[PDB]
Amino acid sequence: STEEATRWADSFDVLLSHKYGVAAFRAFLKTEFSEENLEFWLACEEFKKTRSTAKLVSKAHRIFEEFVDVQAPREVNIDFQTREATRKNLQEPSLTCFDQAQGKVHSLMEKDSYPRFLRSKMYLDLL
Ligand SMILES: [Cl-]
Repeated sequence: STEEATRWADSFDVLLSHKYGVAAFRAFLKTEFSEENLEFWLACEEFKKTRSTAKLVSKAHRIFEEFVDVQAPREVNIDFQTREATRKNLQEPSLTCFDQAQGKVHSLMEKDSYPRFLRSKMYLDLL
């Protein structure tokens, strides 16, 4: 458990592979008002498990509308070109629809929030 918390510092992707790692990071992001980045990333991970093509289409539109589109309530601050590439992808949705956008939010978290998380009292109190 102390060992596991230490493991989260191996890399951002290692943190993300642990349910308690995700929960802890989620809580931290709420304190910096950026948890939408992780919510979007996790939604994309769930999206990639979709088998049904009808569900794929409806779920792609919901995720796009929530996080990516103009006026998204949980808009992620990815670059405008990636947003428009994503909008084009959504004209014929597939399992790769969000790859570029997910990649950008992953990078934002790995480079900005994750290093800050590892210096937080929230994390350090777990040893
Ligand atoms: Cl990714």
